[PDB]
Amino acid sequence: QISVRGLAGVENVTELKKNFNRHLHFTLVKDRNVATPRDYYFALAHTVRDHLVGRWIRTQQHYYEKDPKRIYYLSLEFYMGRTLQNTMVNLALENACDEATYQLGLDMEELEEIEEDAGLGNGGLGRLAACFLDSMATLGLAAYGYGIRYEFGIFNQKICGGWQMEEADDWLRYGNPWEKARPEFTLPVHFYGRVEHTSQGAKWVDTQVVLAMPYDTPVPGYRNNVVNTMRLWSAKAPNDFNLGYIQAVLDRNLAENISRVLYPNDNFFEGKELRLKQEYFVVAATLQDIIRRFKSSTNFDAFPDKVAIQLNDTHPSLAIPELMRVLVDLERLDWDKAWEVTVKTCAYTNHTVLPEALERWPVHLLETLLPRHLQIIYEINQRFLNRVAAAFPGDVDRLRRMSLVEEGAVKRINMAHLCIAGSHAVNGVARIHSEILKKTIFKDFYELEPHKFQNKTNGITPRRWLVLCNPGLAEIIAERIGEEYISDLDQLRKLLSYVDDEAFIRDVAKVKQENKLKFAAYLEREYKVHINPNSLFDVQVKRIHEYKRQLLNCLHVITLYNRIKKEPNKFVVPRTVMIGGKAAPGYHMAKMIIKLITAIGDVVNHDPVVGDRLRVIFLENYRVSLAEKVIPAADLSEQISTAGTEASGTGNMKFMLNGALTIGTMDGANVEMAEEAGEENFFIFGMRVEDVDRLDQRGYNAQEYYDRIPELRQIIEQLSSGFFSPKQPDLFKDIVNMLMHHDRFKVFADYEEYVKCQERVSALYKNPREWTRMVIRNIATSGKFSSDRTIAQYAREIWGVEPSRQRLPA
Ligand SMILES: OC[C@H]1O[C@@H](n2cc(-c3cccc4ccccc34)nn2)[C@H](O)[C@@H](O)[C@@H]1O
Repeated sequence: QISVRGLAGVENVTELKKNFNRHLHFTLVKDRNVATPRDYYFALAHTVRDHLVGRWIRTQQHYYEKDPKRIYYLSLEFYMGRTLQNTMVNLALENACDEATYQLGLDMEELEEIEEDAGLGNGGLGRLAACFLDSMATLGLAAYGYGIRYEFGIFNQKICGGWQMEEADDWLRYGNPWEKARPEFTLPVHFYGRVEHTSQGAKWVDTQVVLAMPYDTPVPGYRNNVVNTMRLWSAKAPNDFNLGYIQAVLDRNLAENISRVLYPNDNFFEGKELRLKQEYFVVAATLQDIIRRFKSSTNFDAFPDKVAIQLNDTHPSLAIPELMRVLVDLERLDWDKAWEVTVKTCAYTNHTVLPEALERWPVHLLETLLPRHLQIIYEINQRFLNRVAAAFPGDVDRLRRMSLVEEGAVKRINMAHLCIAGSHAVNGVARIHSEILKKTIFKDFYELEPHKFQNKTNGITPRRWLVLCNPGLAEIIAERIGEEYISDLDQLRKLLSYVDDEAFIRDVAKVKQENKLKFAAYLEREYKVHINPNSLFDVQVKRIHEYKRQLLNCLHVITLYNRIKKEPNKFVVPRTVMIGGKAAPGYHMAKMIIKLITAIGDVVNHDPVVGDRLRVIFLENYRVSLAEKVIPAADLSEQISTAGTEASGTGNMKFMLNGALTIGTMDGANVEMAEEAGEENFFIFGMRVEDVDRLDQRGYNAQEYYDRIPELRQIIEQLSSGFFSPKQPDLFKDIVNMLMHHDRFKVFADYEEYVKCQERVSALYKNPREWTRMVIRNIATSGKFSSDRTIAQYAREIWGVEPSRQRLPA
């Protein structure tokens, strides 16, 4: 049908049709008479999967023969979403499979909707890992994703009476056709025990053993025949575990609970023992596998020349003392050589400056669970503080600030300090975030070792985030500039010469309208809610957190409603305001914000005076596959975090690529986005980081804003008096109290500029042609934000490897 989706050749369609019928019969044990739509999806999944295997076997064979430097991306989260359409896209099978299934009398899009998201992540940090795997394969790097195969991913979010309810995400219920179990690579992981000192070094004895069984998922590059591996560990009890008899067998679940469920915290460091076990489990199993593969290529001097380990936050930070443990205790290298290998192998990426997010493990926990690693950490710290003392003589406070061991009520290990000390490179995820790291939380470390500190601005994959989710836009772009931009997103600059092109202007606008119509229908068909597709689609989608200021959005929405009620017969640009995201189950305020949003909607959506001029919708169960639907449909992207709090953002980049304009603060990657597009083409408002600092020194007094802004006072009075909760007048007392007395993120301080800037958005929207030309200027300058660029920078400046766009033989 459309060009970017590949050729539908006669030979291919015939072959796909027959393999589909073979799988339906032989693999699913069905015929067309009793086959469910789920069987049809599975037959298609198996057909497409067959096209991966040849390439997967010869990519891994290629890496054995060539022996390149291997990249190991260690993460507790891989937010993958669905695999079927992405596989077709990267293999150029999409039109062919579409045609083949059409001829079989099936609708492929309906079949695609049956696949469960692999929801093995919470939000931005997990999705980054997934975009990274895609870019690494596309750039022909010998890269492996390593994580945990959770039985249950992020919870499915249900909204009942306006409240979030969580339910278990049983994503493996019907089976996962994309994974291949590799039980021949099952590995032992040790916990507890104690340390014995012999004549010949320390020994870790009396341990409990949990087995780690790997499951391999293919990661196909874009049209280059490269298929890399994401290896995920599953916990298994050994067969003599606890071995009355029945209880012993039932108790096996204690060991296997390690890989049962993803921790759903996007907010507040929870020092739970099960989480620590998860962190060590993935680290211990991965390092054994890395070393095994290294040996199967004695000499550990060359180890860093053949191995790079990237740590996705501090979650796999135990890789540092674990590598030391293996090298010193098992391989009998001396400390200094082992440490040199470790530093040169490891690199650390930070994703937040919020103090409550930092991992600070109680010493008594590491004492019990990992006695040897605690000893190694103490030795690391001692030798590190000796270096600090020699560089800054007499600076006793610097020593205690930089210590990996924090003294207090309970002694803690600071895992971020561990990571910096044990890594040859430390990076932030956007230029401003990376500067904030050097100036504030890691200032002392930067002064000691300035060369370790880097920036690597985040990116998103244009395969999933344009071609897959927005074929219409990819096609009109391809019509003018060809197809090469899909793996070379900088080529989108060539679209700047079409900004005054009347045909292109009309096409860009047409595609958006089609996307909005399709999404407006999806809402009714799946959720029975009626929206006006001619309104401006104002969308804020991301995890619910106070720093992200969904509450500032709420205040604007209430302002618009009150202004309508004040002057009913005045014209206003119609808006559909969509807010979506999950709240961490124990985050009370985040759960209150969800309830506020639905409560606002209850009032706004049923006011006869309002009509269809304003709608407030809460997007339930936001996740990767819903993002693929709503993002192409958006006109306005809300990126309104308090300056200095959003490390980068990646949702922002998705919206920019898909033809939405951005309203945002100068925070994270918004700064670089505005810089690329030009500030005239961006809706910037609010305090800069400097302004936040000034307010903090003086003291933030919310009351001042309440007293001086009559429209704000009215909103707070409506919330307090029970205007949005008639049966429970004091329901939102917590929200008001927080806003008035302990708002860390200064919601009121940005309110005036925000509302004013929102008016400028509505003004532009009244002029479709000038709205669309500004959109073109955004899409055209979005090229920097491809994770292909990000990964090439990691590759060259951290890992020491050269990317390749060359095909492997088919
Ligand atoms: O680098 C990729 C993205 O990572 C995001 N992120 C941060 C976190 C995160 C994990 C664990 C605890 C956290 C606590 C507070 C804020 C974020 C947390 N999860 N995702 C960052 O919040 C976002 O700015 C960035 O674009």
